Amino acid sequence: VNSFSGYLKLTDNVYIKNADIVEEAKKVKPTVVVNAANVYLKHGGGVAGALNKATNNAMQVESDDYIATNGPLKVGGSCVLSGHNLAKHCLHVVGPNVNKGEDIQLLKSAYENFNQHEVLLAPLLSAGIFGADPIHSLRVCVDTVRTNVYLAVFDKNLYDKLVSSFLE
Ligand SMILES: Cc1ccc2[nH]c(C(=O)O)cc2c1
Repeated sequence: VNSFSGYLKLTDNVYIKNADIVEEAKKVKPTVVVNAANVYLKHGGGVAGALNKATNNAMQVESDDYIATNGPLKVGGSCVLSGHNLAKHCLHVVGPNVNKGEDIQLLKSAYENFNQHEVLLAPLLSAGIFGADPIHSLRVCVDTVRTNVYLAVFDKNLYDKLVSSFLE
């Protein structure tokens, strides 16, 4: 149904809301939720752990089956697997983990995976355990994504800093 409500429109195609991505998925019933994935689709932490828990581990079981046959993703890459109870599809997208020395330049490749989907519910890529500057990630999102992206930021203080930064 893609019933996004209460978003702030930043650009013609980028929207943001102070919200929990799991509660947004349940409310909105998106066609596609983006996972903040790692290359082995091991969803023990970060947004990936929250999504997986909300699928009662179905996302991890599917991901383990996928990886054993298909091999890992690349940093900046993606795959499309089931959205389970959260969405029709899950676009697993690997942003660079700058806490572990990966190239922040790959955040552009990471966001280019969104352009194959008309509308997405998504987290800010490379935030949290991936260690990237969120203000930078929002800029790369706005510069790179052409399709409609609805970003969910749960931390209110970070949300407020992102909106204040974007309106400068
Ligand atoms: C949760 C869920 C499941 C199946 C779904 N299909 C669609 C669609 O856009 O056709 C959205 C959606 C959301």
